[PDB]
Amino acid sequence: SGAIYVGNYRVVNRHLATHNDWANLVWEDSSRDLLVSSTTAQGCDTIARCDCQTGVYYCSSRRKHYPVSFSKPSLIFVEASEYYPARYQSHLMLAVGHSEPGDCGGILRCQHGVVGIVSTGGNGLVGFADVRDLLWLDE
Ligand SMILES: Cn1cc2c(CC(=O)N3CCC[C@H](C(N)=O)C3)cccc2n1
Ligand SMILES: [Zn+2]
Repeated sequence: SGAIYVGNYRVVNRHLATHNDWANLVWEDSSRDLLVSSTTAQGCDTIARCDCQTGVYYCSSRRKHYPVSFSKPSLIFVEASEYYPARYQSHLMLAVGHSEPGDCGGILRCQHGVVGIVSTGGNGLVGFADVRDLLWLDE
C-alpha cells in the first residue's frame, strides 16, 4: 500500500488503483504501472528533480527504511502477474534489497525528495517506478 500526494494529485501503482482513482483520472500508463488521480485537498510531498542513484525506501513487510543503490530508469523485463502479462516495464529502477507484493506503494526518497514508489520485486531485487520526469506534478 501507498501513494504520493503532491498538490492536487495522487500518485499510485496502477495495479492497486481504486474505483475513485479511475473516476478522477488525470493520467495512467500500464507500461510504467502508474496512475494519477485528482484530489480535493492539497498534498505536500516534494518530488525530486535530480539524477540520484542512492536513496532510502520504506518496506512495510519489515516495518523498516533501507538505504539502497539503484539503477537509472529503464525498460526492465517483468514476469507475468494477475494484473499484467509478461512485459517490459519502462522507467524502472532496480536495487538489491528485500521486498514483498504488499510493499508496492512504499516511497523511495533521496536528499531532494520523492524519487518513485516500490512496484516490482523478486530474487532479492526491488524495483521502483520513477516519477522525477513527471514535471507537471508541480504546476
Ligand atoms: C514489490 N514487490 C512486488 C513483488 C512481486 C510481484 C510483482 O513484482 N508484481 C506483481 C504486481 C504488479 C507488478 C508490476 N508492476 O508489474 C509485478 C513478487 C515478489 C516480490 C515482490 N516485491
Ligand atoms: Zn536526488
